[PDB]
Amino acid sequence: SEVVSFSFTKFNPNPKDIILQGDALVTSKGKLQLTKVKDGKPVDHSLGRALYAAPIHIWDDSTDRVASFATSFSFVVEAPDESKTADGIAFFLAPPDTQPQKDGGFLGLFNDSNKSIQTVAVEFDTFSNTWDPSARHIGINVNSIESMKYVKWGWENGKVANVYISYEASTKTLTASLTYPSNATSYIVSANVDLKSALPEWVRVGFSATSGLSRDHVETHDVLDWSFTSTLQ
Amino acid sequence: SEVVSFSFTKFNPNPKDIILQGDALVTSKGKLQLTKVKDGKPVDHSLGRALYAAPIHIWDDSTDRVASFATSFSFVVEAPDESKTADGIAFFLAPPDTQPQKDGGFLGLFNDSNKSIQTVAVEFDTFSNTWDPSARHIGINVNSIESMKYVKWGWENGKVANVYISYEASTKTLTASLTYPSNATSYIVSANVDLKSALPEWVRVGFSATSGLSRDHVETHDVLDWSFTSTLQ
Amino acid sequence: SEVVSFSFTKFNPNPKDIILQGDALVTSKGKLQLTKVKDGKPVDHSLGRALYAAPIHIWDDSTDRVASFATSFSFVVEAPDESKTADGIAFFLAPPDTQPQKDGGFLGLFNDSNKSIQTVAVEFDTFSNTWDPSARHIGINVNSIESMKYVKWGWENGKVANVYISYEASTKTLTASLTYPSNATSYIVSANVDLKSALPEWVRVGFSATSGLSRDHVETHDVLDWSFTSTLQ
Amino acid sequence: SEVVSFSFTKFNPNPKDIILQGDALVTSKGKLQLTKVKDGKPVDHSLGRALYAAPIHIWDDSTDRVASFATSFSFVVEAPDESKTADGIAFFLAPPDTQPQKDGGFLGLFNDSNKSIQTVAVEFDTFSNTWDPSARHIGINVNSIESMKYVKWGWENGKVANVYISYEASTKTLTASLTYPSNATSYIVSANVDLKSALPEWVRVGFSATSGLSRDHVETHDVLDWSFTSTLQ
Ligand SMILES: CC(=O)N[C@@H]1[C@@H](O)[C@@H](O)[C@@H](CO)O[C@@H]1O
Ligand SMILES: CC(=O)N[C@@H]1[C@@H](O)[C@@H](O)[C@@H](CO)O[C@@H]1O
Ligand SMILES: CC(=O)N[C@@H]1[C@@H](O)[C@@H](O)[C@@H](CO)O[C@@H]1O
Ligand SMILES: CC(=O)N[C@@H]1[C@@H](O)[C@@H](O)[C@@H](CO)O[C@@H]1O
Ligand SMILES: [Ca+2]
Ligand SMILES: [Ca+2]
Ligand SMILES: [Ca+2]
Ligand SMILES: [Ca+2]
Ligand SMILES: [Mn+2]
Ligand SMILES: [Mn+2]
Ligand SMILES: [Mn+2]
Ligand SMILES: [Mn+2]
Repeated sequence: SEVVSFSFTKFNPNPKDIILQGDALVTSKGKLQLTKVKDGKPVDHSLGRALYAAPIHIWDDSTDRVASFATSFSFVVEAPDESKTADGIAFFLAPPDTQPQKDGGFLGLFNDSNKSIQTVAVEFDTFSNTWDPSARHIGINVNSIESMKYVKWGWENGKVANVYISYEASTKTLTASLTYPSNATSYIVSANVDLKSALPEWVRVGFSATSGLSRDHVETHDVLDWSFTSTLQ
Repeated sequence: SEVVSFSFTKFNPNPKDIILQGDALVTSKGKLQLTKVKDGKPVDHSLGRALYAAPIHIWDDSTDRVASFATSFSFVVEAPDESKTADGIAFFLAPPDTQPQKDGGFLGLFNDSNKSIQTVAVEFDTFSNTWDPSARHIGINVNSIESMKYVKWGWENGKVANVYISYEASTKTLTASLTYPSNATSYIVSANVDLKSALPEWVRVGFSATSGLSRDHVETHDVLDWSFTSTLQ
Repeated sequence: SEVVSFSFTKFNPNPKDIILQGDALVTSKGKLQLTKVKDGKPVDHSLGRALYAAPIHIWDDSTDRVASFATSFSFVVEAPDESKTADGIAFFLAPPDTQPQKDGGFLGLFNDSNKSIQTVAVEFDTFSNTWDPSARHIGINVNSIESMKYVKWGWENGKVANVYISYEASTKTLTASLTYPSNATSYIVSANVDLKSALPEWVRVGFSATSGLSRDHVETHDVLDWSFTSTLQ
Repeated sequence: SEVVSFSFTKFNPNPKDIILQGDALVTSKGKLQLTKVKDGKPVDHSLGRALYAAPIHIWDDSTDRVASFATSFSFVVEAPDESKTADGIAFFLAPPDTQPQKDGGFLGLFNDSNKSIQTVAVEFDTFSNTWDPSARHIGINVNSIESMKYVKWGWENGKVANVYISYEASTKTLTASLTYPSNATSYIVSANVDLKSALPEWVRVGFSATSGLSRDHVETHDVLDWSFTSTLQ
């Protein structure tokens, strides 16, 4: 068997075991700032991703086994105007050499063309695109910006959101939950996801986020902490 | 600091680090059978509880600190008739010397009289009593059979339910979630619970369950696995 | 499988998941004081033991498997006079209902009569009895006060000793090591121990210590911290 | 704080979270073969290293803190002739971009010139060079092929050696132990090592090994398993 685990109470300003992509950076105070902020205000047309350094062995073709994993992180999405927000933040798995994809509604995870890339993600969508449901939502996405399953999400502006995500290999069940401690409000969505068929044997895990493509659709996407463990046997 | 953790993939037929109360027993196959089964059929007027041997330090008066904990267990509730079920199963914390309370709708956790006992529990209620909401539910209960918060629960007869419960001391947030891998269906409920004011410094953690008080309101309450960790600092 | 683990950075003055036996108590500062101290000076004819509350499943007759475990603790032995010391302190496993045995050189673990009790222990002996080697030693003991294997031990008066003990089930190897960080000095002893044949399926783990039987052979036996994990599969 | 941990019961033939350097490879059976083997026989002039993918934060200049870590691995060194062996294998820490250094007696870790590189290592030396003690030894090395402290090591040809290494930041104590389960024989060495002064803030951890520079001084250097955890607070 192979177990791999890591836990940050906060992030290090120059983090060597976190690959920073796009505009992602860690603040002096140890927040993982996924999207751009200038003069303490979020900027549009921004995209940032962060991956853990060590690839995670999620399945093995030789032994035909699949990994079960669990991760918990807290994040904040703040927007100067509650009514106009975009685009969102997501936890995702992708091939180790994964690079930022389309910005805006694609969340830096997906793009177009039949050549849709291997990426499984739990997204926290704050903007209803043409492929979305009408209200803000938490979606389970499998190789597409369109969620296979989702649950309506009462986003709370600027409030800390605690997230727990677990994948049970034995039942191919991916579950994702969000709780705002502020008002003890929760949401959850689960889906049957075959990882072997959606992703390669090894993957990198992390976060991706994008601010909106207009000045009036901006917000922050900061990750405050992160714990993650995966076991393959 | 003090960390305490334990993990059973299944239970041992004669388990010395599990205190069995009432009719609770572990089957040869390693299932924690909370309620009575005779000829493979659940019997009425049954009550069983199971606690971990070692008390858990959840708060300390001297250092004024509170513990954060997390537990995951999978359970099955099977009833010969879908329409008539009772009463339920619950994960709970109570003083170390805790003993079974009222049966039936009280879930072996609570009883009557102003002398209501110290017990915090996440309950999986399958019968609507006079103090319940109308439909089956997952409730957060604080020193009362009446839930402070609850979420409607689409109970699936005989199907495995995976549960994750976490308490974040820093925000006094208790969250409880249920997912049926069978059909990737989920439910979640969270509540602000001050543990210091509801329970003593040390507690025992475990499960409690009761079958209905009539022959036509019977079901099983089996726990298949259990992991639990708590840290106090 | 079944995993069980606990970690104290220090002890709680009134510890509910530590069974205190004999004169053992935890000080206000959180030290596990195994032997008696009066006016800050160790007293003779003292014996104290401490066990973790939850029994540990070390082997299972049905599945014919044995547990692998590992524990680390730091301890101090202080004596007003370097030349005259007694008797020692030990980490040990014994049946769950284990009670203090003979004092003095028997370390509160063993006694006489063909009815020698089931107890495996790693002892830190500070007095050469008739059954001991001549110099102070770390011994692996299997159902006898006489060590099966030992290594000469350069005891450092009043200095912190860090101990790591591990049992590898697959090779029936018990290893015990001591390091004084003060002067980076180390000692180690290992032995082939069949746990199934020496102890029952379930056991309690902990510490035992005794001061000498004369006024001029006194010392303290304090445990400062303790971590312990055991897995059975 | 930041915790990082990983555990392999064995290695994966194409391991993406293990950087393989020099001649190092993983066999079909999952052994980490550090040095070359041709027709099942070890070859001379060989050097192989393996590092974990994710850098480890061992100290932080801003917060002036140091990490405590612990690792356990089992390894085998087999030589066709007991009397003539070389050179050895070592666990080591070095800057993340670390590359193989001199072969032979330098163990792929060190080389010459005042420009001696930052590398701390626990070495299992099977050949007495001009800078070594006379007999085979386990050495603690700090930025030099010459060990600061060592203990004579009774190497057992072809037998499994279990190793436990721990660094206690609070006392700057590095301890390294070896036990042969075959005959319950142990060795240990500890040293006061200031990591902040010997290595940069971030490092990569892993193994390095070299076979001798002559045909009659050859042996294997295989790692069978590996667990490692480090916490910085
Ligand atoms: C395709 C795409 O990303 N569309 C974006 C949408 O996601 C949102 O950010 C909007 C804000 O004005 O700008 C565009 O419409
Ligand atoms: C107070 C109480 O437990 N009432 C019980 C209720 O919980 C349910 O089990 C019912 C089934 O016929 O029997 C009684 O009404
Ligand atoms: C049998 C026995 O415990 N003998 C004790 C010995 O252990 C030591 O404590 C000594 C000190 O004067 O007192 C007695 O001889
Ligand atoms: C400097 C150096 O590595 N010297 C090596 C020594 O380590 C050993 O391998 C020997 C075997 O014949 O070959 C050389 O002397
Ligand atoms: Ca969207
Ligand atoms: Ca009810
Ligand atoms: Ca003695
Ligand atoms: Ca050498
Ligand atoms: Mn979406
Ligand atoms: Mn209820
Ligand atoms: Mn002895
Ligand atoms: Mn050397």
